[PDB]
Amino acid sequence: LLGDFFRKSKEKIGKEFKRIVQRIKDFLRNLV
Amino acid sequence: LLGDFFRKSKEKIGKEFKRIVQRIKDFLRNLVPR
Repeated sequence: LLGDFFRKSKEKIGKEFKRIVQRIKDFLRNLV
Repeated sequence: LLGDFFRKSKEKIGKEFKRIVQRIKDFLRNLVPR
């Protein structure tokens, strides 16, 4: 399972960078 | 809570980079013939 550890740590970091992008788009739409 | 959202998201990303460094140090020690 060492190769299974390196694959699942990367998927986790990519999923949090995507939650930051959607919050910025909601603030700027709420002002109109 | 907008300023509380940005502070807690940075803390979470730094904790995962530190788990990767400790797993690499444990592989290299276990090879010693002794």
